[PDB]
Amino acid sequence: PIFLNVLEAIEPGVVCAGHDNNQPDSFAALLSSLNELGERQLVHVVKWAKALPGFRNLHVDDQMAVIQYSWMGLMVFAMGWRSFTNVNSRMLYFAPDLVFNEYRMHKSRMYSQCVRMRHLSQEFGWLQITPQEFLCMKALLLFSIIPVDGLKNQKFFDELRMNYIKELDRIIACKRKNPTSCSRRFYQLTKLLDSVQPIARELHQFTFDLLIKSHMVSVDFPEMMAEIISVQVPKILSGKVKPIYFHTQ
Ligand SMILES: Cc1ccc(OCCn2c(SCCC(=O)O)nc3ccccc32)cc1
Ligand SMILES: C[C@]12CC[C@H]3[C@@H](CCC4=CC(=O)CC[C@@]43C)[C@@H]1CC[C@@H]2O
Repeated sequence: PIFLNVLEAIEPGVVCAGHDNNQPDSFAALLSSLNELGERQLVHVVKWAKALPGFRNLHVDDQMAVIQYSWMGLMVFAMGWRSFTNVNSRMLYFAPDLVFNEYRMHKSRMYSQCVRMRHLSQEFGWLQITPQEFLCMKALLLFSIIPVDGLKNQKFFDELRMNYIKELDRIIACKRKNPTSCSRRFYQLTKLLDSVQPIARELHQFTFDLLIKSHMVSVDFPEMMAEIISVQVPKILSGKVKPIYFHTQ
């Protein structure tokens, strides 16, 4: 279990949003805080990603690019896990200082997106996902969205991604005998992983739209979130970068 040792070792800790819970739950303040949270989580994603097995093998610009495309899905997925483990998915556990109850979901003007995240969160319970399955799935999300005309070194990305797939299939297989079980489970998890993309994409639209009208609406975007949402997000919205699904939509 060397591969799991590593995933378990490099797993980031609690990251706080910095939200002043004394302030009244407004849109402006809810969204600026989610944005600061994003920026803070980004630092930890960079650090986690570079320590993943095989990751520095990728061309250096490709390293930056896969992080910059996939962050939304990584963070959304980890947030659902957190939500599942700390609050049985009843609310959205963005951070220990930024838990969204129903009121906050309405106030953030994202209610239907949060509903979709809460569903994603509950799949962890419905499927009885293990911490091992979770870590390997999250690692595979790093490798699940790319430009349609390839990366700088695509051949290396393809072998790497294949190895992560092999690893998740292992994590399922150290466990079971009579083999419809292992087939159903791999099916279940590839389906779950696919389900992160449409949600990620809603949040891409929303944050983009938000950044456009941000000065009109008193929502702050920190430097890195501003740059990524203006330079890389639109490549996704314009279909120059697309998720890699397991099953056709
Ligand atoms: C099917 C297969 C292929 C190679 C292999 O070797 C182990 C190396 N390895 C890598 S390097 C990925 C390719 C690249 O950087 O261009 N990443 C791994 C992740 C998990 C386990 C081994 C990994 C093993 C099997
Ligand atoms: C992108 C965004 C800020 C960062 C948020 C994102 C919602 C999903 C999310 C979950 C996290 O746990 C980290 C912060 C992020 C990544 C937010 C939706 C709109 C807002 O602008």
